[PDB]
Amino acid sequence: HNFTYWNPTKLIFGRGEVERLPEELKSYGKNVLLVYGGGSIKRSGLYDQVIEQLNKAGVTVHELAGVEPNPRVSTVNKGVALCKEHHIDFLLAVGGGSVIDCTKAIAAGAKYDGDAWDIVTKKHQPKDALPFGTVLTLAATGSEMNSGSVITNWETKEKYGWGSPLVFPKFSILDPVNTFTVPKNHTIYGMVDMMSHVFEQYFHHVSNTPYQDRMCESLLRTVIETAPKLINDLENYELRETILYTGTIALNGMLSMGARGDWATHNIEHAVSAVYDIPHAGGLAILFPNWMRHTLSENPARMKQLAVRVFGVEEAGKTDKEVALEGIDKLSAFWTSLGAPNRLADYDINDEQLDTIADKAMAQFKSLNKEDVLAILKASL
Amino acid sequence: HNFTYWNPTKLIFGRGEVERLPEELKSYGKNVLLVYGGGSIKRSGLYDQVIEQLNKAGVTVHELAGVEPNPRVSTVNKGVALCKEHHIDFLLAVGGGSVIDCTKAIAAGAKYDGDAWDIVTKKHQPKDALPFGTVLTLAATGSEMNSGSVITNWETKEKYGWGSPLVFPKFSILDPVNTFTVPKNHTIYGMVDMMSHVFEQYFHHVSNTPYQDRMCESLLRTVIETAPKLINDLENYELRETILYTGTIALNGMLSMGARGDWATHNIEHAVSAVYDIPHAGGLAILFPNWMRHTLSENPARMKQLAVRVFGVEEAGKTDKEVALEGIDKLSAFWTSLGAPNRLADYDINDEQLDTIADKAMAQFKSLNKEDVLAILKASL
Ligand SMILES: NC(=O)c1ccc[n+]([C@@H]2O[C@H](COP(=O)([O-])OP(=O)(O)OC[C@H]3O[C@@H](n4cnc5c(N)ncnc54)[C@H](OP(=O)(O)O)[C@@H]3O)[C@@H](O)[C@H]2O)c1
Ligand SMILES: NC(=O)c1ccc[n+]([C@@H]2O[C@H](COP(=O)([O-])OP(=O)(O)OC[C@H]3O[C@@H](n4cnc5c(N)ncnc54)[C@H](OP(=O)(O)O)[C@@H]3O)[C@@H](O)[C@H]2O)c1
Repeated sequence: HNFTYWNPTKLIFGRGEVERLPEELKSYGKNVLLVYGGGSIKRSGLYDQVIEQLNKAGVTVHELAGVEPNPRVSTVNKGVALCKEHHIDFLLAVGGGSVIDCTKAIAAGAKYDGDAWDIVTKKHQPKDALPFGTVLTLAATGSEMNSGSVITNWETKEKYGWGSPLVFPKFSILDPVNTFTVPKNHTIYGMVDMMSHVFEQYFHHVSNTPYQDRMCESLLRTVIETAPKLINDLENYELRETILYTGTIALNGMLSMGARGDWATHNIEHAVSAVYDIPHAGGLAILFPNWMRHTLSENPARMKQLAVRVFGVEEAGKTDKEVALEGIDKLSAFWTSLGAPNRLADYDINDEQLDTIADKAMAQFKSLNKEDVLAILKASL
Repeated sequence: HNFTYWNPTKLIFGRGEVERLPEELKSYGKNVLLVYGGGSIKRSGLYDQVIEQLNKAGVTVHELAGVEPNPRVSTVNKGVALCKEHHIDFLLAVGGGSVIDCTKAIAAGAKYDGDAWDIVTKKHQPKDALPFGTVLTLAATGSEMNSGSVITNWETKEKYGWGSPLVFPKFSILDPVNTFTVPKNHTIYGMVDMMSHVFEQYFHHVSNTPYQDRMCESLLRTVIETAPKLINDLENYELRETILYTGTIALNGMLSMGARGDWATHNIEHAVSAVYDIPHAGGLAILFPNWMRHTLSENPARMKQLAVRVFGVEEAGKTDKEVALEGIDKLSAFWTSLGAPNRLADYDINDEQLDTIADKAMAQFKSLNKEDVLAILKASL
């Protein structure tokens, strides 16, 4: 997927664009399942606005409320039952990546006569899915315009990504105002996640053009410049707009399907979230820099390039490796300066379960084995 | 369409990616109409490669050869008759924007019991279309990933753009090698056209984010830096790759659907091509800068921004209007430095038919009337 660029979701970006819902729903069925999280959309007033638009569209509404961060497969199965109960034609996901990922799993589960966990574990390949669209309230995992979904089995302590072109969103409404009330920590997590997709793309071997590299470096620089201002001024339209734009539309100009499918490359983060339920991007901030150090290429050209072009590392009097490692230091220091965690200790995680986590994570050049995962976990304590 | 970002075509980018045709054709029917132009694809060897892949796909091939630059509706109607005769399931356009635009009109015409010119003139809105894909051989009109098509009626001397979401290409294969033999003049025209889509986006009112502006400015600067090198080294892979990337994938990060639909904003170029059959982007090089001068906003902030940030105009001691107009001067001077035409005289066009051309062009704030069109034409003689 590294040479494939495919983003078929219709994006509508701007203030008040929830009012485009009736037009976008016109071609779909009238029985709509509205899927959302723990209540933030009611506190912001977005819920009432969505209901108002759904009434204007003449649709019959039922709801699945309470999707959890790191969405549970029990919640997926509950949504599937609601789809059968209410003869749902179309789903509307209003929330963040957990809500959208959950809606994708419901949309596919609705066409499968079995436990939705079979889709997550790739036991059943989806052959059909209900259509759905999104109203994004957190910038920005990419789920609002990609084909992947990451679901937790809390009973077995497993968290796995799966995907299907049948669960690309039909449309996604992207309004910076709808991200105003994302609290500080999840605003940080959203930006850590955005940046991580760009790193994943950049680290591909011999599949980036030089201009694509410039696009990625500029994106990273703009997130880095904007993030400290946003975290101290969370209801600022232009700051929220910058992060929403750079985390959504802009990335269609540089991210391959492989980078948008990078939910297949974070086994360690998944295993830690599977056991302790920490936010995915909190795991990224703790673990990804130590993964970069553990796997830094013996030709550190690509990370050297990022260190110099994004993190302003002065290479005079340094080896290329010193420059590359300094870039990783500056990345982690930047995330920490926003308030991101940088040790498992920050989430009250000690070394008690590192062996079990490594086993769960293990369930080309530089690929990891169990000792690699254990070493990265220990370095992150 | 200025707040909508929608590019559903699957893009496959890189050397040799014509070999992905069988995988992509798996999902479509086996009766394929292969559509191409005047023979450049046979001289380059691409024709034989495509035939080999179609055989590998088990496809039954029929051909429509000889699509002309500024494709004629007679060619469209001929393709429609072939679709009915041979029970065509899928079309494969191998060529440039004229071939792809023609294929779109055939794909929609194949579901319409009437003259395909009714679709071009918007008398008939397509309600269905055959699916199709492309192999792009000229960088890059955007037809390979947008929903529009510009067709000439050579009998009536008319050229009109039309569009429909039903004629987005399913997939497009983008290999820089397939553009190596584009001659110098059409290499120039492709880059003039690329740049003009970016200008169209940039000129939208209050619908660009600041980061989007930076993306557009950077794209323009890179084409400007790359174009003179490419025109003197046409079979250079990295130079062809830069122009193909900036003219295709990169633009999905900054162009709204309205900018990708800017075939509705070039009435004057269309009328001149309708009468004299000149290349569309030759018309752009001659007419677009004079349209910019004729319509320069009385708040020249946006064009001043382009003048300073893209064309490096030093604003010290100058008015904002002087700077904006100098930017337009620098744009036209740049296109001319590549070899693009800058006067209607360059195509042996005098003033004899300007009134007829203005009538053909006339068939919101700053919209043009006939006197406006005549003034721009006279300024361009
Ligand atoms: N499919 C992919 O490719 C992909 C990529 C990256 C990450 N992911 C996954 O996405 C999930 C993380 O998604 P996420 O970072 O967007 O966060 P999230 O888990 O969807 O939500 C995190 C928190 O943000 C709150 N929230 C969201 N929008 C809010 C708003 N406008 N105002 C106030 N609070 C708001 C939510 O509260 P409420 O519940 O009350 O609304 C929730 O508690 C992870 O499970 C990750 O594995 C998937
Ligand atoms: N749909 C839209 O939104 C949109 C946007 C912009 C422009 N347009 C339209 O696109 C058309 C212009 O398209 P275009 O600029 O791509 O050019 P084109 O009209 O498709 O082709 C121009 C010339 O380039 C030759 N050619 C193409 N690829 C070649 C290659 N690899 N090697 C050698 N020769 C090659 C062609 O020769 P052969 O015929 O022998 O192959 C032809 O003579 C216009 O009619 C314009 O109105 C549409």
